Amino acid sequence: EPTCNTPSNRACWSDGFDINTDYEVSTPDTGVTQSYVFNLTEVDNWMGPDGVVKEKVMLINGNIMGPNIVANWGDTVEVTVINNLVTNGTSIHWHGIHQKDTNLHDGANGVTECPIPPKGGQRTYRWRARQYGTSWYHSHFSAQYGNGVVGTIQINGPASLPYDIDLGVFPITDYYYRAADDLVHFTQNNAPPFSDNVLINGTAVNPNTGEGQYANVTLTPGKRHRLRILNTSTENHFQVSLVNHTMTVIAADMVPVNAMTVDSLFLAVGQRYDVVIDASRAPDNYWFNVTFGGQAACGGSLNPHPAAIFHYAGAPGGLPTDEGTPPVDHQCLDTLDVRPVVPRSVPVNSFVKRPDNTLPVALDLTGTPLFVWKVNGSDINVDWGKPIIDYILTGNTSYPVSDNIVQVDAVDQWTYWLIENDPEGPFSLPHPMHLHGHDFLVLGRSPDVPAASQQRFVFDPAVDLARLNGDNPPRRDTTMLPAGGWLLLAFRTDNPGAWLFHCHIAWHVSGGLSVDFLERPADLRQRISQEDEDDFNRVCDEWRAYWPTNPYPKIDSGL
Amino acid sequence: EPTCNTPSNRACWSDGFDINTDYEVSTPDTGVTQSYVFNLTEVDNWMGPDGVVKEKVMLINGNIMGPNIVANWGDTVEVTVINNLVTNGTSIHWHGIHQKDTNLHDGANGVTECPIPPKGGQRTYRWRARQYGTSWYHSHFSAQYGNGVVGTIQINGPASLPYDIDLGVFPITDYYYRAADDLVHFTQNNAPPFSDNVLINGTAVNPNTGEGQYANVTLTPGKRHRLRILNTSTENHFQVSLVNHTMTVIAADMVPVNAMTVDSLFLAVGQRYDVVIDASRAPDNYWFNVTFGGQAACGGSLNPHPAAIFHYAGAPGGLPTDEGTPPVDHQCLDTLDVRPVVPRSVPVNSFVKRPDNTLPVALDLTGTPLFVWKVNGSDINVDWGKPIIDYILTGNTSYPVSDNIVQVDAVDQWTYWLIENDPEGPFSLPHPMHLHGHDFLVLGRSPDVPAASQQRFVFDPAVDLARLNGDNPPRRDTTMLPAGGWLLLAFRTDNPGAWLFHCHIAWHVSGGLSVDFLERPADLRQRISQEDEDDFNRVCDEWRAYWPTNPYPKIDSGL
Ligand SMILES: *[C@@H]1O[C@H](CO)[C@@H](O[C@@H]2O[C@H](CO)[C@@H](O[C@@H]3O[C@H](CO[C@H]4O[C@H](CO)[C@@H](O)[C@H](O)[C@@H]4O)[C@@H](O)[C@H](O)[C@@H]3O)[C@H](O)[C@H]2NC(C)=O)[C@H](O)[C@H]1NC(C)=O
Ligand SMILES: *[C@@H]1O[C@H](CO)[C@@H](O[C@@H]2O[C@H](CO)[C@@H](O[C@@H]3O[C@H](CO[C@H]4O[C@H](CO)[C@@H](O)[C@H](O)[C@@H]4O)[C@@H](O)[C@H](O)[C@@H]3O)[C@H](O)[C@H]2NC(C)=O)[C@H](O)[C@H]1NC(C)=O
Ligand SMILES: *[C@@H]1O[C@H](CO)[C@@H](O[C@@H]2O[C@H](CO)[C@@H](O[C@@H]3O[C@H](CO)[C@@H](O)[C@H](O)[C@@H]3O)[C@H](O)[C@H]2NC(C)=O)[C@H](O)[C@H]1NC(C)=O
Ligand SMILES: *[C@@H]1O[C@H](CO)[C@@H](O[C@@H]2O[C@H](CO)[C@@H](O[C@@H]3O[C@H](CO)[C@@H](O)[C@H](O)[C@@H]3O)[C@H](O)[C@H]2NC(C)=O)[C@H](O)[C@H]1NC(C)=O
Ligand SMILES: *[C@@H]1O[C@H](CO)[C@@H](O[C@@H]2O[C@H](CO)[C@@H](O)[C@H](O)[C@H]2NC(C)=O)[C@H](O)[C@H]1NC(C)=O
Ligand SMILES: *[C@@H]1O[C@H](CO)[C@@H](O[C@@H]2O[C@H](CO)[C@@H](O)[C@H](O)[C@H]2NC(C)=O)[C@H](O)[C@H]1NC(C)=O
Ligand SMILES: *[C@@H]1O[C@H](CO)[C@@H](O[C@@H]2O[C@H](CO)[C@@H](O)[C@H](O)[C@H]2NC(C)=O)[C@H](O)[C@H]1NC(C)=O
Ligand SMILES: *[C@@H]1O[C@H](CO)[C@@H](O[C@@H]2O[C@H](CO)[C@@H](O)[C@H](O)[C@H]2NC(C)=O)[C@H](O)[C@H]1NC(C)=O
Ligand SMILES: *[C@@H]1O[C@H](CO)[C@@H](O[C@@H]2O[C@H](CO)[C@@H](O)[C@H](O)[C@H]2NC(C)=O)[C@H](O)[C@H]1NC(C)=O
Ligand SMILES: COc1cc(Oc2c(OC)cccc2OC)cc(OC)c1O
Ligand SMILES: *[C@@H]1O[C@H](CO)[C@@H](O)[C@H](O)[C@H]1NC(C)=O
Ligand SMILES: *[C@@H]1O[C@H](CO)[C@@H](O)[C@H](O)[C@H]1NC(C)=O
Ligand SMILES: *[C@@H]1O[C@H](CO)[C@@H](O)[C@H](O)[C@H]1NC(C)=O
Ligand SMILES: *[C@@H]1O[C@H](CO)[C@@H](O)[C@H](O)[C@H]1NC(C)=O
Ligand SMILES: *[C@@H]1O[C@H](CO)[C@@H](O)[C@H](O)[C@H]1NC(C)=O
Ligand SMILES: [Cl-]
Ligand SMILES: [Cl-]
Ligand SMILES: [Cu+2]
Ligand SMILES: [Cu+2]
Ligand SMILES: [Cu+2]
Ligand SMILES: [Cu+2]
Ligand SMILES: [Cu+2]
Ligand SMILES: [Cu+2]
Ligand SMILES: [Cu+2]
Ligand SMILES: [Cu+2]
Repeated sequence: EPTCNTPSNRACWSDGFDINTDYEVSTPDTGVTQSYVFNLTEVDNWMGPDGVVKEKVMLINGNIMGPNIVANWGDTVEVTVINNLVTNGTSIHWHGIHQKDTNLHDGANGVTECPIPPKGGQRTYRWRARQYGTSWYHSHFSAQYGNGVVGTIQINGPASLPYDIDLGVFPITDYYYRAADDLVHFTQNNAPPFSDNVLINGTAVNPNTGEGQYANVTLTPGKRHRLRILNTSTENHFQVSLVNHTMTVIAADMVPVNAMTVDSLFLAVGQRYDVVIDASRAPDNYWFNVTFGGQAACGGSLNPHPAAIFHYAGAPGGLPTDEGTPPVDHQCLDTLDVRPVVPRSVPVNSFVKRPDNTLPVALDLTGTPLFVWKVNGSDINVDWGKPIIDYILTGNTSYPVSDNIVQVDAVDQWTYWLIENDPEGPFSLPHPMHLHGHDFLVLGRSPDVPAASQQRFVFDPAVDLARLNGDNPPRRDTTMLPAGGWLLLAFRTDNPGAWLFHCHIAWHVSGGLSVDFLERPADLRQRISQEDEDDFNRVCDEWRAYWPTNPYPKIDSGL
Repeated sequence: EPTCNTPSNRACWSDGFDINTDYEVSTPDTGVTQSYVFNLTEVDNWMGPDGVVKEKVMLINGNIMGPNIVANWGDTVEVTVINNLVTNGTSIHWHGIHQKDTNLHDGANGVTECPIPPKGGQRTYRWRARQYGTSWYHSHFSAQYGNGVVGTIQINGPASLPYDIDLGVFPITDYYYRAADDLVHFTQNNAPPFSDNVLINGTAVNPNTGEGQYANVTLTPGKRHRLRILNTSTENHFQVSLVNHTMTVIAADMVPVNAMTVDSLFLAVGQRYDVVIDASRAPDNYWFNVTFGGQAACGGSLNPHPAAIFHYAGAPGGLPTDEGTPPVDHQCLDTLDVRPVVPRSVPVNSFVKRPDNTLPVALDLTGTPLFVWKVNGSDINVDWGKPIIDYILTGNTSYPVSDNIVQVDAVDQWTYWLIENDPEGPFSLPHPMHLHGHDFLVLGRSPDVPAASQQRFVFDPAVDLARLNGDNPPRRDTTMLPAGGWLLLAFRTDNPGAWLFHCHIAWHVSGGLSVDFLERPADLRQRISQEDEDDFNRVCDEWRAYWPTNPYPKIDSGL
């Protein structure tokens, strides 16, 4: 609970807690639990928000998105998930929530848990809100979240700028009429489709029929509004802009940053930005536009102009009349100009590329199916019925090759990872890389070039060491791996657990694009509570009893 | 020679010859020959127009482009080509010149001739200018034209609008620092690169160093100017526009059309447009912008804003100050709104899709090299030392499978061709299809959609017959096959000969994307003069003697 967070002083929170507190090591002790129940159901012939009926969706509590989780910094969040799907298992991952010493609540099926079985299986997740800001949750059972198993998280806390009104969450997502499993199958042998539409806060107009509605955000004239923008897509990467208005970024993913004013923002799959918008213009209706850059390298939609309306209270109704100017093309790249409020510094002039710190991403066309993604020579394929944690609990170190284990034994040390984007392959695509259990530092990437140009870069220390930044670089949970290039990341090994690190494009992680960082496995075993172990075993027993009865095969990585 | 062609009456030409004359069957007898000599040399470490030195170019008469060929309607054009290259053969194709009953002058090596050998080989081409308008010529010896063996053709004649000043030719081309053979090799196993620059009428500024010059066109205030725009690229497809001005199309390729005013034009590789521009704006300097659409599906450049300067005579010098607005995205499609002055009419209701009128294009990834393009199951591969004409002249009908012969015996009849763009492949690209020996009618294509959307269409008579147009449809020599879709063309068998029909993206035809229409072969043999036969055999004898001594292999289709 806050005691001194006001519109003119958003920096403050409570005694000993403010915007400069190192939230990674210090958390308010509130004693409060916010609980939720997620009832997952399978709905056929569901009428979506743009008027088109979908074959099948999988919904939490009967809505397009699950409950908007809301709590205060230091609260505990507890969610009982009840799987009433017909065939699919499920596992809810809390994206952006680092699960400090709570790895078994990460929701990574095949890694930290077996899936919750259908026809009534249940599991209760319980995690501490040790970071404030805007995050989201979604199923990690193959590409199930593309069917509807997705929602938002708002953990309240201090901010790096004053503002008057918190508009709350604003999820933006691609929308397909085909079901997720259909699309996984299709993308195994075909380039992925454009989205049929892009929903903004749950709604959109159909570009063909005009059915549906624009999201409509009412701004209070003269007021400063915090808007929490998310990209909850399966594939599309968005540029966003508001006609005649700037946006001032105050957080990236769940990391507060120094205020940064911009005309447009790029959001990768899984990324979030908290912005402050001043309703300082003439009262009127203004378009909030979703647009695509990078010449389709990171998505497109069959709706040519997905948009929301921002309406000044007391202005006339109807639609905006100013179409605006197109934003700069972001070329499928997130900005590296954001600077966290609470700083980190690491050396970069000692980095040496080696097999054991390099992660070569490659598209392998030689097998079946056609599109298989490999990291360091292997496409990930996890065992839903024998998760990595089962090996840990049984003291078995014979991890299958397909689990793509990268064991990291270093204790609370900075570790450096060079990710290489198929620089020798026939073609390369941008990939939104996402790390569980940690924020990483973005130390640098290959030079910014047009995303579709097929220019390639291999890390060359004689030119590239000088291009790295270890002095409070961007810190977050998702960032772009440039088409044909490389990305250098660091994270500190402060959190024993098995942590996925994967491209967040659904089709690609389905197709194998992940590794699993096994961080300090010796320490992990000691820190698993009897309750967590017992419940892990309970759910695994039920899943293993269920699986033989499933009418459908597993067709992908499981992730 | 014209006798009544004036600025106020461009429709007139001479007695019995005007804009309405069927130029496909009636030609002025002028008795004039315009002759040229093309001396091809190989130049290492050549300074190009943007300040960058290229490893190797292949030039006609020591210049970036060969002679502008200029003649009148009904003149004869004669060109002696002398091949002073070190290793390569050569063969000059006159793109847009239909070569009516002069098939052996078409310059298609492996089809209508053997290549002219290096170290001083020579051959004289002679053709009747039976069409007026703007065309171009280029080597057809693999992708050699990408090294510099390229130039323009202007055959004067009447026009569909009055105008004051003929500004002449304005070729626009992609420009690569890498030589053509290196790019063929690269594109056999890799997606093609963006161009390093785009030259406009021979020049460009370097996007990195600022070296070079903008093309500078001086407009006479209040005057109507004809500008002859061409795309002489190896791969890039261009959108063009002039800030604050419209352009009125008066011809498409070599076909005069009813005046059509537009804000921007899409030019496929090998396409031409004659436009009339009125200098009716405020006297100033205006940008002529080259832009890319279709989400990089039909090319891009590492120069983000290639442009030329249009200067009003009497205005200040220096650079334009208005950046203007981006044109409509043409989505890699030429317009089907053009309507030829001299009409043609064919039935479309009666078309039935059959194997013998369908040309399925496919990318085959299963062989060596990776990218091989096949039409109706076969990647074309010509024999430079045994051209199709050699088979004709020796009465040999055992054409190799790889010559992709489509024999068309119909005498002077309309023939209908459905080209299908790999609708069941994993990934499809737009292709600029070009026919030798004829203009074709563009009867229809699959629905216009975003080029990178990967939406696929298979011809369906129940919906598509109604979407065809046989009432004076666009008529020209090059048009776009839509990504993932289909294109229906028609041509009349009025010209016996062996005629290539191929994608004009150099990398694609090199990789096999062509067929060879063998039109009325019996009539063809009857029509070959003893002079044409003796000279064909002469060059073949020389080429065949040369080839065993060549130090390099043939690594592609030969075309
Ligand atoms: C999780 O639950 C999902 C929802 O029930 C399961 O997805 C189903 O999985 C099966 C088996 O993989 C699919 O069946 C195959 O579908 C293809 C394509 O059929 C569809 O599309 C074509 C072409 O447009 C159309 O003609 C059909 O009407 C379908 O709409 C067929 O060709 C195959 O023969 C086969 O039937 C289902 O399509 C798929 N359903 C959906 C809605 O995604 C999934 O398997 C479950 N996962 C697990 C691990 O239990
Ligand atoms: C027509 O004349 C052309 C001009 O001489 C001939 O083109 C040459 O063809 C040869 C044989 O294929 C090429 O040699 C190959 O080059 C590749 C790639 O080398 C590249 O990379 C190195 C550095 O890594 C660089 O030094 C080069 O410049 C290239 O960029 C090699 O991997 C092969 O082993 C082989 O050497 C020539 O590169 C190519 N030259 C040019 C300028 O294009 C062509 O073969 C002639 N055609 C015929 C049929 O006679
Ligand atoms: C922001 O989003 C808005 C709303 O989607 C966009 O407005 C739309 O702009 C397009 C393109 O200019 C308009 O379509 C055009 O309609 C006219 C008919 O008047 C027609 O000439 C064209 O063929 C074209 O289809 C569309 O009317 C308009 N939508 C609405 C509801 O006003 C706007 O372009 C977006 N701005 C940016 C910078 O992305
Ligand atoms: C038509 O072609 C011209 C000439 O290439 C284009 O003008 C160029 O426009 C770009 C984009 O606005 C300018 O680049 C920008 O410059 C500013 C200021 O230096 C810089 O802050 C940006 O980072 C960016 O580099 C460029 O100055 C300008 N070129 C010149 C010589 O004036 C124009 O955009 C084209 N128009 C269309 C519709 O394509
Ligand atoms: C996003 O859409 C939701 C719809 O759920 C909006 O939340 C509703 O807002 C209206 C008006 O303020 C209230 O009557 C409802 O009680 C709200 N519903 C819920 C479930 O919270 C929300 O305002 C939208 N966000 C923005 C920024 O416009
Ligand atoms: C967006 O929402 C607002 C409600 O906040 C609507 O604004 C009202 O519009 C009506 C007329 O349409 C006016 O009578 C009211 O006075 C407006 N209220 C406020 C608070 O300003 C607006 O119409 C909505 N826009 C759309 C497209 O539905
Ligand atoms: C990627 O795979 C290679 C194997 O090809 C790994 O390289 C080995 O790493 C181990 C452990 O550090 C060393 O003991 C060996 O010397 C390496 N073998 C070779 C052939 O170099 C590499 O560690 C893997 N990288 C990651 C990050 O997982
Ligand atoms: C484009 O060409 C025109 C015509 O040569 C140049 O126009 C001259 O500009 C100078 C000033 O630089 C004047 O003194 C002349 O009187 C102009 N001539 C005419 C006929 O208008 C122009 O400078 C060139 N532009 C560029 C960018 O070099
Ligand atoms: C494409 O290839 C197919 C297969 O070789 C050709 O189809 C044959 O055409 C002949 C002549 O009409 C028929 O007698 C055969 O029945 C066809 N065979 C099959 C398997 O259908 C077809 O003609 C080729 N098309 C073109 C345009 O060259
Ligand atoms: C791996 O699957 C894909 C294939 C694509 O198609 C190709 C392409 O198009 C951009 C260019 C070159 C090769 C491609 O693969 C067949 C494009 C994709 O991007 C959305 C893509 O994800
Ligand atoms: C889940 O929701 C369905 C549909 O509303 C309902 O019938 C069922 O009882 C719910 N089950 C649980 C455990 O909440
Ligand atoms: C250890 O795990 C491997 C791989 O799953 C398995 O085959 C083996 O039997 C396990 N051993 C024990 C003792 O559990
Ligand atoms: C061709 O040009 C070269 C270089 O200019 C010259 O030396 C040579 O003599 C010319 N050959 C002929 C036959 O024109
Ligand atoms: C093109 O360049 C040529 C030669 O450099 C020049 O004579 C001609 O005027 C230019 N054409 C135009 C339209 O500017
Ligand atoms: C046709 O040409 C091939 C290749 O040169 C030859 O082997 C064959 O004998 C020729 N047949 C006839 C009928 O001349
Ligand atoms: Cl996470
Ligand atoms: Cl031609
Ligand atoms: Cu996620
Ligand atoms: Cu996550
Ligand atoms: Cu990816
Ligand atoms: Cu994940
Ligand atoms: Cu050509
Ligand atoms: Cu041609
Ligand atoms: Cu092509
Ligand atoms: Cu050709």
